[PDB]
Amino acid sequence: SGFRKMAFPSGKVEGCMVQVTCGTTTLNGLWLDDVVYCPRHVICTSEDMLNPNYEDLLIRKSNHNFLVQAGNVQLRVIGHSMQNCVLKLKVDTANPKTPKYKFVRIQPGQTFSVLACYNGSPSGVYQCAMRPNFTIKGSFLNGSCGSVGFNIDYDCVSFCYMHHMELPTGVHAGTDLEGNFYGPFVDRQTAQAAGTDTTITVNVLAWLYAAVINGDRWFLNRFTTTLNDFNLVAMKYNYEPLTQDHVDILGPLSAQTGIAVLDMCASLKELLQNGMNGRTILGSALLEDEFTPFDVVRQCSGVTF
Amino acid sequence: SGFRKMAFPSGKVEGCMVQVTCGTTTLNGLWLDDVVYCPRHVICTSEDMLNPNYEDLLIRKSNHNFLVQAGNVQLRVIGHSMQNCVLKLKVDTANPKTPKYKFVRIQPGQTFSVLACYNGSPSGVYQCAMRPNFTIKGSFLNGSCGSVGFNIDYDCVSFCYMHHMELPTGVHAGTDLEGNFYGPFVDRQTAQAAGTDTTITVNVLAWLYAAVINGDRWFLNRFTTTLNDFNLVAMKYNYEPLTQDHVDILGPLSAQTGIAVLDMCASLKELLQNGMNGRTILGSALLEDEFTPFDVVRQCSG
Ligand SMILES: O=C(Nc1cncc2ccccc12)[C@]1(O)CCOc2ccc(Cl)cc21
Ligand SMILES: O=C(Nc1cncc2ccccc12)[C@]1(O)CCOc2ccc(Cl)cc21
Repeated sequence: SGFRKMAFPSGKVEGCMVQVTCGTTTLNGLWLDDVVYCPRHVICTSEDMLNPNYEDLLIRKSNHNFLVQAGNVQLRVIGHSMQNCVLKLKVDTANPKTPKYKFVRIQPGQTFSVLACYNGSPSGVYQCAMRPNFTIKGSFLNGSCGSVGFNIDYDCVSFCYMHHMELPTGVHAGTDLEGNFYGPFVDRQTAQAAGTDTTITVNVLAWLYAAVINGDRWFLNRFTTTLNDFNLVAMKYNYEPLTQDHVDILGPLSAQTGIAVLDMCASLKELLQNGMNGRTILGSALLEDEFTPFDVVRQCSGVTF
Repeated sequence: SGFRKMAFPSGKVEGCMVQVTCGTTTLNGLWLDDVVYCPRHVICTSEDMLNPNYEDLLIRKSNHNFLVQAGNVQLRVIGHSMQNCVLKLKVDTANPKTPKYKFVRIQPGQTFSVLACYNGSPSGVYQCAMRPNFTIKGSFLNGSCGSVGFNIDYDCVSFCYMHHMELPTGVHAGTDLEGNFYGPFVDRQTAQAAGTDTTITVNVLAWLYAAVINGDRWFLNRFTTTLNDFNLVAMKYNYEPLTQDHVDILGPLSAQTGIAVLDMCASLKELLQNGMNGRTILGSALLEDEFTPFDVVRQCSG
């Protein structure tokens, strides 16, 4: 029993964290094979960050300008190239701790674990969701840039995020491991604002199934709804529309608990229109949306890595 | 900015997780140097359930009865001994991934990361607090026994918990790494009940300081209180009494935010009286008590 926000074991990723220094800027890099990946803004000064020409800045850099440190060993940079907003530093040594990995771009609503680092040293691991507005509600201080988001599939690390910046509202923006930002963000010191956030509906439903699996049933009701009627109500409360794909992925939980997806949707509909009435679900007074249907199955069935 | 429930990176602990099998029971062990630590209840059969005599059961076991598996390598048990509720299996190989470590017994309110394992394989990492009633509100299925709780301050792993059992209410009980249980619990299937849980008051205050550091100030008020008046109100909401030690540990946060401890205590009294009025503090509609004063400083200041 029990339900917790659970991150993937971070060991396979800790073996890849290195420190990258360029001039006065120090941030984190991901050392996979003979390449170190890090945000390209490591090459920026104060004037540069305001209106940067990264192609122009990188062309002026030499390999000896980048100081890469893996533990207490300096790695020698033998090449540099840029792929979108990520800088790729070719090193002479292949990381012997390189796990089986893949670079994956995730969709909003999907979850992943974040290994927060400072000076190439991992300090914390937390689980979070890629918000529908493409920000992550992370916990990052200055120096955390280059920290990565990942999932583990069997024994394969799927790298899906690299931290680049903090928006004025305290939320965070970053890119996939190919340098493409999630969201309408740019890596420059400029007025940027995250769009209005919405609730990840399929995740709330998955978390309601986790509550039923844990014996919390007070919110269940006799009612069912149509997917269209549910979406009309949910959109009114800033909830993401639920697609047929979401109903399908919720199938195993629906079969395990004996509560159809549209039956759980009628409970969610009532929870939205009437509130929780001083009651809690899994010790929470708010509907949780950072557990996907796969996360709930993985936790309530004990899948190991 | 931002505030999250954050676990320590689990890598240093993953390299120590092994699978221990005795008869039909399979659980997890912690392989440090040439010793594998695991709950002693791995030696229990269906008859040694309510009233097992572990000294008697262990004496009947031979080294070849314990099957230790580290990945796809069977480790050879060359000795066995019991220290309280933990079994120590001496193996013929020192774990090369053994980190710098220490065994630490924690107090209620202390937080730690849990590496939940099944069959010696880590499946997730989450963050816990030792509840004032000595249970932990974990997430564990059958087979999770032997999973460990830890803190990583600097290069050193402080092992503070080993999972042994699930109480009838879904909460969990375990021991430190010397086999001493936290709480009035025994490793028997006899009727056991956790005492009524209470909120870790010093941790809520630490979390309110984290919210102020993150710009959430709506709950602040012009009031201060005496420590005694605050404790009288808090106790009515099943909150732990706040001691002078707790006021002292909250000193740095009080200095950083400019809000005295007793001033924040008055804000906490008001929150207990009114509720949140549809507002959240750090994205939460309930007062969070699983962040210690030390966690808040580490996460907010660095
Ligand atoms: O956001 C940044 N860094 C941080 C990233 N995460 C969390 C933080 C928390 C506290 C301070 C800084 C943080 C910047 O390096 C600072 C200046 O503005 C930009 C603008 C664009 C870019 Cl791509 C980076 C940065
Ligand atoms: O609680 C146990 N195991 C579990 C431990 N964690 C989580 C679980 C979840 C679902 C079922 C079982 C769980 C026992 O091994 C069996 C039951 O009685 C006792 C009694 C005493 C002891 Cl020291 C262990 C156990």
